[PDB]
Amino acid sequence: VIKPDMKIKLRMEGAVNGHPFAIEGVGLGKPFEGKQSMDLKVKEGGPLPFAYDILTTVFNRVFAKYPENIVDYFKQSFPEGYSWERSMNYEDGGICNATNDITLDGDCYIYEIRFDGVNFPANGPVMQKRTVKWEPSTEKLYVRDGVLKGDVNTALSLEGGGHYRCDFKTTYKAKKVVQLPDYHFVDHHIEIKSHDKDYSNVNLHEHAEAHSGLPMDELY
Amino acid sequence: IKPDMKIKLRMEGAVNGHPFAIEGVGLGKPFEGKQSMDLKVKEGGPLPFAYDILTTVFNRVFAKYPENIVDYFKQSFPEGYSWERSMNYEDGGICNATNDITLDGDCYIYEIRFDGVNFPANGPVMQKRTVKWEPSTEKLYVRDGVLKGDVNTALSLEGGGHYRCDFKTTYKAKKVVQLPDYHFVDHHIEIKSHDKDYSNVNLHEHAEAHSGLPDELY
Amino acid sequence: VIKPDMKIKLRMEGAVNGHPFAIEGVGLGKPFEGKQSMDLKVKEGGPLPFAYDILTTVFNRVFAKYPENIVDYFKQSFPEGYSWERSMNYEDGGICNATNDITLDGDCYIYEIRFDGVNFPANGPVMQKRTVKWEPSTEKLYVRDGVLKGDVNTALSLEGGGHYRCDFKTTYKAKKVVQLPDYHFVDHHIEIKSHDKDYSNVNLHEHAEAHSGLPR
Amino acid sequence: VIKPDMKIKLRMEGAVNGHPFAIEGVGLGKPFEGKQSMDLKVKEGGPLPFAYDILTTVFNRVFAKYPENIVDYFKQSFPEGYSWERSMNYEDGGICNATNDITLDGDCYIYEIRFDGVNFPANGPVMQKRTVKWEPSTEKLYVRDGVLKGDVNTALSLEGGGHYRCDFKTTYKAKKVVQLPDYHFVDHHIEIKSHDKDYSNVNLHEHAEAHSGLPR
Repeated sequence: VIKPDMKIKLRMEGAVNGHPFAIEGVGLGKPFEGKQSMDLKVKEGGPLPFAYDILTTVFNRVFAKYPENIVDYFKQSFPEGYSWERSMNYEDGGICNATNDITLDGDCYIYEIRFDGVNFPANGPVMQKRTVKWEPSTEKLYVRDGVLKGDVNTALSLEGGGHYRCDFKTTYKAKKVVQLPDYHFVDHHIEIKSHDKDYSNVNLHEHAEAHSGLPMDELY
Repeated sequence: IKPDMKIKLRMEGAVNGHPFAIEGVGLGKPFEGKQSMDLKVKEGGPLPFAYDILTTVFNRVFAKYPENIVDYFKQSFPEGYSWERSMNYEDGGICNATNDITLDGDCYIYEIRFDGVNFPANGPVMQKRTVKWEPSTEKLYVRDGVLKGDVNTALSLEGGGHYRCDFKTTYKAKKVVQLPDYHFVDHHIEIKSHDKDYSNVNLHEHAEAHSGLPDELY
Repeated sequence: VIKPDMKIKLRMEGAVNGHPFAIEGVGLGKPFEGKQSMDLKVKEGGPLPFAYDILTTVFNRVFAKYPENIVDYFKQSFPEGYSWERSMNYEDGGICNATNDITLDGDCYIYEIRFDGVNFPANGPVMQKRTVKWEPSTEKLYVRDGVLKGDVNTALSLEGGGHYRCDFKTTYKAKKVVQLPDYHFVDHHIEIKSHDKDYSNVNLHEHAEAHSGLPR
Repeated sequence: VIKPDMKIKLRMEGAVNGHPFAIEGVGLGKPFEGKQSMDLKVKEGGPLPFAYDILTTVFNRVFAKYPENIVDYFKQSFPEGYSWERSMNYEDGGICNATNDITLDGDCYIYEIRFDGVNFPANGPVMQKRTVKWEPSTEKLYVRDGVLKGDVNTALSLEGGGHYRCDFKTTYKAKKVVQLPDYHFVDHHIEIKSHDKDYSNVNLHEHAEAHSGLPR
């Protein structure tokens, strides 16, 4: 069901502060190494008047390196796939709601994404594009009511030095009955590796690895 | 804007990733702060979530403002205004909504988007255990050249008790209008009739602005 | 059990950002009018290095004018009295936890108050003492699990124009079994009407009236 | 200034839902290994009517294994020491505010701790004592306005299976000017390894290591 090399195709439709936009992307990754890359192009609503960073973690936890001792909720869910919903609550009150319906077509994952952010102040780092990148993160994942949740408090680094904080709450919903994991973590590091001046073209990379917290490197 | 105004709207949105669409027509008295409308589900019916989460998204021009409080909303017309809102429920369900309000003759026209996520399957929204919104008192204050609206309100539940929700609204006039001081708007929104699956809903709202704790028999 | 004219007596012990202080107060009020006033004196930790405004709503909903049609949880609770707990979550991350144990001795209410605030940033309006007053407010009150709850997002007005937000969460607990009210509101207006330069002496007033919202 | 083997002595005074208590502890740890253990004794307010787990994070980031490439804010701050403030916001509205004034006397760290929790519902896992342990955690540390912050969203596992989440906001403040670190992480694992029936006596352990997350 999951090959060492998989493809990605996606379409996001959404709006920020009431202004609509759409983005499509194609990409590739290796689910068992927890790495992926994709090229994104803005199809509608460009040039985007907000920080592109708010979108990137919406652009698939199957792309995470899961060790044998931790149950893989995401790799189990295919070929049927899974969906997820998320609220991203920034410290100045800007809040983004996002959904992704992930299906599988051959060796290609297909994402149907919706993205809606509101209440970003005009003078804030998002509407003024003062973000540099997301810091690496450690998400915490746990079962509630038969599905998997993901909470993480992370931050964006800012232009003039400093960090802009954001609280993530994600619900992951397998479409099939799968085995549920215990409490565990996923480290992330997402990076924009190239882009043009107004971000109509973006090359996006992510590396993610699951673990169980403070413990195996016993020199043997 | 006349004593009798019309309302015409369309909402497109999704809840927990499930899309839907609703259209509505209505009428109101902006200076008396009263309005009513008939709503029809066009797509995604029957809705699998509590209809109440939508009602406060379905126009502060319909609020009775005393002369001593600057009316941000009536000033903004004929150009109109837009607003954005997050509604944060106490079990983590969160709904984001926007409304672009324009004016065509005597009819206000709304373009509405609504997106809710993370409503638990066993919660009062997905199980349709809400009864109504309680009356509320919103607080409005200027920030960064625009008007904000905060209110922590609640829905009454079927088996008793209340389900909380924190509202954060930003109101944005499309033209330069005069800015009010800190003030309040009392609300009471009510569904007065509906059919079995809420495909048809008659919705009413009464709203009055005031200045908090200050009729002296004269 | 509650007279038209009652007195107030209190002591607050607490800390803000780890710096301790203590304040005592004496006052008077009219419970059926929803009005009260008191004189507060800093006994320890002066001169206070934080905005005095963060303390004032901590300095008794018995001082609220309740109409006949709304159940009065607080006047019912006496002579045994009641207690309350509260979290005050300001929009920049400063957070104050407070409790009040209210008893009655003759015609005087006695408050035992604890107050603890943390994470107020050095450059914020509280530590820089740039607050003017609390705005008038409308608290929302509702029953949850047999006790009375009070929620309200209110604000402090700032010196150069502007407002500093705060989300209140209060739990009211009668010491005896009393009758529970329906969902209702309490309008507030608290004001510092006089103070000395470093707020070691403060005259504080409050006016409060309960109601049920629109239509009335 | 900082040896491989250090001792701990502390006193916590506090209250939860208005009911006060006091606890003293003595312990030892290895700052460069990020490990510590201590014995805690309830002196006042026992038997504690709330889940002991809510207090364990409050019972010193100097006990964290820092790699050379990450600036160590806490080991730098001594012998003068540092203080911290923290808000712990539980998902059912219970909120605990805590402070620690950490000083050093010879080879012993001395803590002066205050702890105040409010709004824990009567039927919740804290008041009903249905907590098992804190899960392992990863704290995020970053500078803001010249001091060090620590944010982390963790959880307590519950008796019958499940988790009760909590939002952790800490400010770390050195008593002297020390050098500021970049954005980094601290992995934790705190565990109660033994206790008597009503937690009058508690043996508490913590293991902590700093790191920089997944690389670029």
